Amino acid sequence: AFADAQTRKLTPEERSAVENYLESLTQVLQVPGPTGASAAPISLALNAESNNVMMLTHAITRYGISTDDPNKWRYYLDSVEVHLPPFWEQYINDENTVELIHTDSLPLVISLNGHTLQE
Repeated sequence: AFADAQTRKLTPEERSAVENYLESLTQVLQVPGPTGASAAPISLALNAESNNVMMLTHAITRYGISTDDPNKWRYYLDSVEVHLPPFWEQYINDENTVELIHTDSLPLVISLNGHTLQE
């Protein structure tokens, strides 16, 4: 999926807001919504790649777990797991322009077709 994905350097401003979003994200937790076992949050750790943004047109999958209501959930880019902010769930169509940086876990989608994490 990331064989031909574009690439670009992330600005300090975009890196600050994002890191601010991911960091504040873990802090914002509500409605447990237990479903048996294995249902913990999903926060990615910023790595050296956190600077190199990856751009690709791909359909984002939505795998909910934190709750059974349109909220903080796990997304998937192709056969990989990704972090798509809850505000793009509606901005995500069949094929979308997804710009994400690969963290220590999964790639954080900093931007989307006609939208951004810190607009």
